[PDB]
Amino acid sequence: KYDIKDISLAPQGRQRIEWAAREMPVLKQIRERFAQEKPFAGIRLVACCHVTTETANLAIALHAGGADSLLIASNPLSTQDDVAACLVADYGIPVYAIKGEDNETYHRHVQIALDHRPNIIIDDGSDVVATLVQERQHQLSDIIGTTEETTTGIVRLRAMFNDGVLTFPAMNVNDADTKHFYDNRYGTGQSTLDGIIRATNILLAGKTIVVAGYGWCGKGVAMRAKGMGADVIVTEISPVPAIEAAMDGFRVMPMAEAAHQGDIFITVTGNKHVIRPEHFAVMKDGAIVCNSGHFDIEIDLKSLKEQAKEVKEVRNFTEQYILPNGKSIIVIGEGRLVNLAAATGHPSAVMDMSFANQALACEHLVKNKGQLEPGMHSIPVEVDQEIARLKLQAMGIAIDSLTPEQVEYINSWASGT
Amino acid sequence: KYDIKDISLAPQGRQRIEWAAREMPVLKQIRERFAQEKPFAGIRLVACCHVTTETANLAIALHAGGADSLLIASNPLSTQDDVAACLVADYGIPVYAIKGEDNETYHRHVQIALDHRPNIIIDDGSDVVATLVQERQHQLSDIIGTTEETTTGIVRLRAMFNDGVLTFPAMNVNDADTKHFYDNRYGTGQSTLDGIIRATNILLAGKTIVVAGYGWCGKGVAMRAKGMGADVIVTEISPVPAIEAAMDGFRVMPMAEAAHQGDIFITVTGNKHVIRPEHFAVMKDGAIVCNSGHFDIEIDLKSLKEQAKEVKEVRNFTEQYILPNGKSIIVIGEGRLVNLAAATGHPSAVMDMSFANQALACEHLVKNKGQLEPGMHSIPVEVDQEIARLKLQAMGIAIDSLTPEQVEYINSWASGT
Amino acid sequence: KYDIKDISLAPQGRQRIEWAAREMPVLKQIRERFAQEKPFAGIRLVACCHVTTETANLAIALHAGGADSLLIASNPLSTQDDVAACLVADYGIPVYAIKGEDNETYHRHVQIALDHRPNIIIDDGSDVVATLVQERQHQLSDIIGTTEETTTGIVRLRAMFNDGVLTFPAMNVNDADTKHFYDNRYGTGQSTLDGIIRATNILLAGKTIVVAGYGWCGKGVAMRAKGMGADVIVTEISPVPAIEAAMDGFRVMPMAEAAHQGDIFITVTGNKHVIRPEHFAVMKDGAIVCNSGHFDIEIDLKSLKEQAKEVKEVRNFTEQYILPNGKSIIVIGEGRLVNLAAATGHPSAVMDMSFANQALACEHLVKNKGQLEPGMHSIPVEVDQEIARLKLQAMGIAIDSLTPEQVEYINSWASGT
Amino acid sequence: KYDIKDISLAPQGRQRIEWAAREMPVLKQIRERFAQEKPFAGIRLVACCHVTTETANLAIALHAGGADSLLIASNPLSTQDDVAACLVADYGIPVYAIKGEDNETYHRHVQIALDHRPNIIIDDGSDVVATLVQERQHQLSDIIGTTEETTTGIVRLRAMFNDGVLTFPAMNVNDADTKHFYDNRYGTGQSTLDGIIRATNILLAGKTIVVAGYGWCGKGVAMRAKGMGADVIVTEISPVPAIEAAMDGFRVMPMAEAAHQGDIFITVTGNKHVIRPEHFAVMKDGAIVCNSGHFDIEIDLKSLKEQAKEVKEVRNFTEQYILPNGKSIIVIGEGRLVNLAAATGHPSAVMDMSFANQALACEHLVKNKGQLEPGMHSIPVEVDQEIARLKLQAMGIAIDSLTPEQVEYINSWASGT
Ligand SMILES: NC(=O)c1ccc[n+]([C@@H]2O[C@H](COP(=O)([O-])OP(=O)(O)OC[C@H]3O[C@@H](n4cnc5c(N)ncnc54)[C@H](O)[C@@H]3O)[C@@H](O)[C@H]2O)c1
Ligand SMILES: NC(=O)c1ccc[n+]([C@@H]2O[C@H](COP(=O)([O-])OP(=O)(O)OC[C@H]3O[C@@H](n4cnc5c(N)ncnc54)[C@H](O)[C@@H]3O)[C@@H](O)[C@H]2O)c1
Ligand SMILES: NC(=O)c1ccc[n+]([C@@H]2O[C@H](COP(=O)([O-])OP(=O)(O)OC[C@H]3O[C@@H](n4cnc5c(N)ncnc54)[C@H](O)[C@@H]3O)[C@@H](O)[C@H]2O)c1
Ligand SMILES: NC(=O)c1ccc[n+]([C@@H]2O[C@H](COP(=O)([O-])OP(=O)(O)OC[C@H]3O[C@@H](n4cnc5c(N)ncnc54)[C@H](O)[C@@H]3O)[C@@H](O)[C@H]2O)c1
Ligand SMILES: Nc1ncnc2c1ncn2[C@@H]1O[C@H](CO)[C@@H](O)[C@H]1O
Ligand SMILES: Nc1ncnc2c1ncn2[C@@H]1O[C@H](CO)[C@@H](O)[C@H]1O
Ligand SMILES: Nc1ncnc2c1ncn2[C@@H]1O[C@H](CO)[C@@H](O)[C@H]1O
Ligand SMILES: Nc1ncnc2c1ncn2[C@@H]1O[C@H](CO)[C@@H](O)[C@H]1O
Ligand SMILES: [Cl-]
Ligand SMILES: [Cl-]
Ligand SMILES: [Cl-]
Ligand SMILES: [Cl-]
Ligand SMILES: [Rb+]
Ligand SMILES: [Rb+]
Ligand SMILES: [Rb+]
Ligand SMILES: [Rb+]
Ligand SMILES: [Rb+]
Ligand SMILES: [Rb+]
Repeated sequence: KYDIKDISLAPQGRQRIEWAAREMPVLKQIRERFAQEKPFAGIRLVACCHVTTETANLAIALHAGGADSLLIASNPLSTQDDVAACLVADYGIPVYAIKGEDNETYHRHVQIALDHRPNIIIDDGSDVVATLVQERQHQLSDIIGTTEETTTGIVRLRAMFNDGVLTFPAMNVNDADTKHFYDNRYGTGQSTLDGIIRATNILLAGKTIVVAGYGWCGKGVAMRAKGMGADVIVTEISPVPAIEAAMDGFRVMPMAEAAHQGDIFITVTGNKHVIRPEHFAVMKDGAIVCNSGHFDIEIDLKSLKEQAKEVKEVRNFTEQYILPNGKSIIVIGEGRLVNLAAATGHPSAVMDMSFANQALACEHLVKNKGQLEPGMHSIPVEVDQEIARLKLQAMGIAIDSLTPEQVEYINSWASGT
Repeated sequence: KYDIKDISLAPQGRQRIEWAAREMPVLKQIRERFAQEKPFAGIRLVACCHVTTETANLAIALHAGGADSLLIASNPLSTQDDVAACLVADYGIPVYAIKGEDNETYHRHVQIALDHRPNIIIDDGSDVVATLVQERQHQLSDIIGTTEETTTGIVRLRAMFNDGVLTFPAMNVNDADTKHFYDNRYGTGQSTLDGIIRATNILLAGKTIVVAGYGWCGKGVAMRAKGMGADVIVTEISPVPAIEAAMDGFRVMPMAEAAHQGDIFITVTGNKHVIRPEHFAVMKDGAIVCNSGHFDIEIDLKSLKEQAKEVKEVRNFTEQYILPNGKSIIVIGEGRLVNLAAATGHPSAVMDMSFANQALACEHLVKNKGQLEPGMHSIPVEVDQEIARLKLQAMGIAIDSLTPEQVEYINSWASGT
Repeated sequence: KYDIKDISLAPQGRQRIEWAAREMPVLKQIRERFAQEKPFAGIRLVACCHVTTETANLAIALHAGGADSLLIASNPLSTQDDVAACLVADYGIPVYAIKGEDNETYHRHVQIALDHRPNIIIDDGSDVVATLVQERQHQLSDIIGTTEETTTGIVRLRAMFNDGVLTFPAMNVNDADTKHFYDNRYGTGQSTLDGIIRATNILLAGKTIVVAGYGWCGKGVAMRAKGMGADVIVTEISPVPAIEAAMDGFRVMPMAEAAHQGDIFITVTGNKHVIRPEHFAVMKDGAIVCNSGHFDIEIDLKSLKEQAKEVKEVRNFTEQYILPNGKSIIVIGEGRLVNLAAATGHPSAVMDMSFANQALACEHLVKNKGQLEPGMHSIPVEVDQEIARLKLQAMGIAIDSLTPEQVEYINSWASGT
Repeated sequence: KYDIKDISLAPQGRQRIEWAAREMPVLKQIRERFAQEKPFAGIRLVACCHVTTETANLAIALHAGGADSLLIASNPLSTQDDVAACLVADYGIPVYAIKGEDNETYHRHVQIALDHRPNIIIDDGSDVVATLVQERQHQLSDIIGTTEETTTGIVRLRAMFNDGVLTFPAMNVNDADTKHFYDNRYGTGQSTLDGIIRATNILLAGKTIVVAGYGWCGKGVAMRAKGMGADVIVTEISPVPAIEAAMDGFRVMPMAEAAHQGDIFITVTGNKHVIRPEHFAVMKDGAIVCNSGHFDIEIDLKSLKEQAKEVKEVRNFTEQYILPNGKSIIVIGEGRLVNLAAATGHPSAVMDMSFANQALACEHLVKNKGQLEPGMHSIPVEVDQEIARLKLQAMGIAIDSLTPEQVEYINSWASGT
């Protein structure tokens, strides 16, 4: 069966899935090869992803490859109910995902997914893989391998490995070049600001925007905030990215110093409680806080709730916390991934590459069944490079190639002066 | 002895060396530790570097550490004669380097350097190390290790390794994070445009500027060309950087298509004959070509000379090649590293980090004498990270550090939802 | 009476009106004074504006001042039905505005508005003023004066004046410094991209975006498109803005050349048939065209409809036209101003200044009745400057002030050598 | 006679003058017409300009037109001695200009220039016109008219007019669209940074740069500082440019707040004592201060000299002031316009338009002698626009032209619904 909001939304989901496919040409080619080669024939698969038009196109590709797939939501607020309905009604793919579902429903959906007895698990944040290892030790004989879509998930997998419980292959999709160089940076840079603006309609120009973290996501958010006319502050914990942010023209300072100055705060660290009650207490009246890291725990909303004398919903996706002194803190999307909670996530152009990696990583797991060491594996270089070749070609961009003499010069070392 | 232009220039060199030191605080701390610990006592050292105020401060640091050093020019056009004179007259460091010296003088200087019988060779482009391996097999028992400053040199060292002749440790200074993330990118981005403008006084705004290569240097040049108002075209041979350039807002195309459009061409590829006679023949009348890769071979100037009916020097560092149809091609700095030939190279702020790596790499070689495998070694992570910590501190920038609970969250994998 | 979609939407409208007011502090101050001084007591007023949360705050300020106002939509597609419901239900202000109303309904609303016998007309695009002068010459004795919000309307007023029929005072709100320096530039720059992204979810980075016109709006749209990673082409008819665009780093060319290259076309010229059938014929398959000028006539959609062999809606606000050769053209918002048709228009921060100018322009007409010549009048400098001073204060920015010594220097001509 | 440093520099001057002419095609066209029509036959002319390769091309165009010209320096530090030598030796044009001349020599040169009894005075900063009106009332019958190149001079002319002593026509060259939209913005933006970098070699990326003034010059300097990776602070006295700076992404604050934060200070206000002792007192150790306004009086250097306990030159164009508390302030170019004092001023591409305006303004004064009122006159629109059309053509850029149908639409007011 399935567990969705409204199956009558399927026609609208189909229209939007097909619209998104227009900028997923790499995944389309993979789908067309999968439909002939059937790499997943006889394989059961669980996907824990954001239920978007882009994930739909991925599920359609795995289905064309023969996968017996079950899809559940990676986050209660990111689900697109029309997409869920189209996958069920048009493709017969079980989806357990309702926008705005409560925590008990999420956890029940994880339990249903694990009862599918998957041979492959595609995860986004590593919730299902962690539950599998914790609660389903008897099922590990089913697992051919897993994949992980996002940075937070890769961190949890390293913790599982160092703890000694990562006893199967896990594909590091997030760290492929054609994943986090584009998705994490250019995707999050546009879609994060998109979610902020759809929720608040705020003018970004002239605002001070504090970006916590200057990794791939932070670089993208800061770059686009700057492009929209914001004054950008960056916080960090490591010196190499801090120097980069300064040489990119941004102010770098500790969060305790930024807290007095920011009009908008955006967390993209992967870590817990980056924005804290001692920061809330000194923020400007009306400061906006939101999160684009995988988990809402980057903002200590539990503490905010007890500092505040009152909380009100003042717009879709927008809560106003009023403190005893009468100042307000605005929270978007209850601290959930603001690009997916208040908008539609990354454009399909970058998910084409992220989800091409997902599809080919699953294929890599199956074709190497019984042959991979336990632990984390990076995406093979030749796969990563081929995705980039196909994407560049699909964008209509042509580049150069070395001549035979240029190749010879590379291998000569006596040639200098 | 020494071989320099004019030792009466020493006072001016000293003034300029001390000016440059103001933004080399990391190297100063290393120098002050070196002067007490004397890591290089009894060690002979050859440096093949650009003879600039920044290299001078490096040589002063090695001298304080006890090194018996001899300095020669990495390039005939990059030498600063006042610096050469100050090093000889004020520090007693033999310098063999005359701005504008001919090719025979360069090669004689290399021979003199190798007769110093160095135990350590600091190289920039790998000319001296290649000559050592080619011509001085009997001297290899002297070598404790070598270092290489630039990307072109790292490529030659890989070729030496694959050929089986890299029989000693070579430190990869260029690829340290605190080297090519800053020097290669932000340094070249500013200093390349600096050299173009000092040579030509051209307005960059409104010009089409073709950047060949989108590695660390190409990213920097394109970013600053854009910042100065230029329309930027990027050429490449690999899809991952080509997609980056497009998502950074630049036009990507093959050089044969760019050749018709560019007002200024800048090569930063590391490869041979990237700009070719078939490109010259279709360039706009008055197009400017220059090179910021280590070797002038990136532009096929030999072919340009035979296509042209006439060449004239029309300004300092500036040659006009007139073709039979009357169109002109402008070449800056005879195709040598335009930032160092027509200006003063990178700012000392980034060379602080590059040359801190050089100093600590030499120390690493000495303290591990007889203990390192032959071949290339990367800069130890703890060294690289400490340089970044000290530089950030010296720039007056403070950042955050994780709390104990944040560290615990990193190592928990069961914590999701 | 009134003519709206659904009065039950009033609670949501009220909430959204209050949210927008958070960044309209200058208009709030004006409303509070109007509440005390009642400058519009006994005055009947018609407003033809986009029926948005920002217009609602203006209407509430006019209401506080005693104006007997009637509001109609400036564009069938920009109306926010929840705003219309709140103005009727909560303030008792007659609104004639239904999102998506047909042309006959819009025209009927204009007739009903003129039947209100306004003393003041606030117009956005000059439709109501033109209908008054063409059809209601017998009502001109009612008119104290009118105001005009946008550049297209000013051009119409100019033609009326040159035609001898602008026989009453008309305030040029659009050309106030605190209107078109911010609204037209920074507001359109952000909200045009907002509309495009809400409609299509497209990644802007790496796309070629053609901006027709490099006036206040074109400068903002090109600036923000570039900030979002686009490759930007600008078209023009006048050399001064064309040179500016080039020195701002954009590619300038005739539309016939741009037509082959653009992925997205945005018209902001104020002129008719800037994109024509001969341009559609050479566009890439799937090129997107939209308009941010006041009237959709900037794109020759009538010819596109005749050219095309079929048209279908492929997403909300998004139509696909298929040409007889099978290539497709995507049109957003039926060519109506894409920021208001597919999103929510400008942020309230800039509309604060635009509509402060509207409020004080209406006050100016009433306070100076019988002392203003017929024809166009600019916003008094003292008013324009006070709006800027108050907005800068409300943004929390402090600046310097001239000293007596500096004033003396300005008035001194003999000094300086 | 003449008064120059060294006539033997003429060959180098000639070469550099010819090089600069490559991007002065509009002035070349004007010179060629002047050579034919001789508009200045019998006219005596004085030019007080920066003695640069660009001014030389203007002087050559006036010479071609028959003008009996005499040229003196506009600033003791901007003079290019090789240019002065070429104008004397090759063209026989009297030049009174020595780079680094003292104040008494500058004043003597102004007296010699007025002794030429000019009919036309071209001024840059209005010193010669002010000296004429103060000291040479008996010569006013000589004057056909004057021109003024820069914003400071316009302000002086305004004060003269308000004082009743501007009794002849004076052409406002600075405020022509093709002058201050490009020269003041794009030229100053690039050449100010050029001067700073030539003097100091400092890395701009990661520095905090304070720009005083957000007019045409301030907009350009802030834009290019940001493009080079700086963190940019803007100071102002008027709210309209202050809001613009904020929405352009810069931090706006009073100079007293900026004084603690800046690494580099750049004054472009046109006003006196913008940086004062109370600012020097709180600057970072080693802060750099420079001026790109016409007169050095924007920085209170006289007070700094009194405050300081010592001063020394630490590099070409670079002085270190040491305060009694041991902190140091670095001054570039003795506070004289840093683009011309430490580099070569604007690129010839923008001076092409500025000096085309100068040439045609002088022609306008002669052709309209006896028909111009005393007081200031703007450049005729037709002249301003033709300069733009010719420059855009010479840049190789093509744009569109209105059709008959579009013209009809502009003049139609009844249409649009
Ligand atoms: N919302 C989206 O669509 C989306 C897309 C990709 C990734 N993500 C998430 O975004 C987060 C960041 O991912 P990434 O790829 O940028 O990771 P990354 O590893 O490249 O960068 C994270 C950066 O944050 C810094 N940081 C860590 N703790 C910090 C703290 N307390 N304060 C300040 N800086 C701190 C780190 O030093 C590092 O530079 C992850 O949770 C990832 O799963 C979200
Ligand atoms: N002048 C300076 O001060 C300075 C500073 C640092 C490095 N360098 C030199 O600059 C060069 C580039 O170094 P880097 O660190 O950027 O290297 P890199 O390895 O990071 O990047 C080089 C890039 O050029 C591309 N490329 C190679 N051949 C090409 C071709 N024929 N056409 C187009 N693109 C091509 C490669 O794909 C790669 O992306 C080297 O020669 C290096 O030694 C100079
Ligand atoms: N959607 C919005 O919210 C919004 C906001 C403000 C203004 N507007 C509208 O935007 C339009 C432009 O306003 P503006 O203030 O930028 O006007 P403007 O007068 O400042 O600029 C218009 C520019 O377009 C150029 N142009 C004219 N015809 C052209 C053509 N055929 N091709 C190319 N360039 C051409 C002109 O040379 C000029 O530079 C008007 O219709 C105005 O009412 C819309
Ligand atoms: N060096 C060059 O090559 C060059 C080129 C053009 C102009 N200039 C000079 O630059 C100066 C500025 O010219 P412009 O065209 O930009 O003038 P402008 O009138 O366009 O702008 C001056 C700006 O400075 C602001 N301002 C005035 N006093 C101030 C103060 N005390 N603090 C902060 N801001 C203040 C004004 O509000 C205004 O916005 C003039 O002296 C002009 O002659 C120099
Ligand atoms: N449109 C989208 N559809 C599906 N997943 C998305 C979308 N946007 C972002 N994501 C993914 O969500 C992850 C964060 O949980 C990111 O790693 C990213 O790949
Ligand atoms: N100012 C400078 N002094 C010394 N070396 C430099 C300077 N600028 C650039 N370089 C170095 O020259 C190398 C290229 O040969 C680069 O790797 C870079 O580190
Ligand atoms: N949010 C908005 N509310 C009302 N009017 C708007 C809004 N956004 C843009 N406009 C106005 O619409 C006009 C174009 O019809 C512009 O002049 C602008 O002032
Ligand atoms: N290269 C140059 N040659 C001559 N005048 C210049 C140059 N650069 C700037 N100026 C002028 O100097 C004036 C300031 O004194 C500016 O108005 C500008 O037009
Ligand atoms: Cl494939
Ligand atoms: Cl150390
Ligand atoms: Cl008021
Ligand atoms: Cl002419
Ligand atoms: Rb080689
Ligand atoms: Rb965790
Ligand atoms: Rb049709
Ligand atoms: Rb003065
Ligand atoms: Rb003193
Ligand atoms: Rb019209």
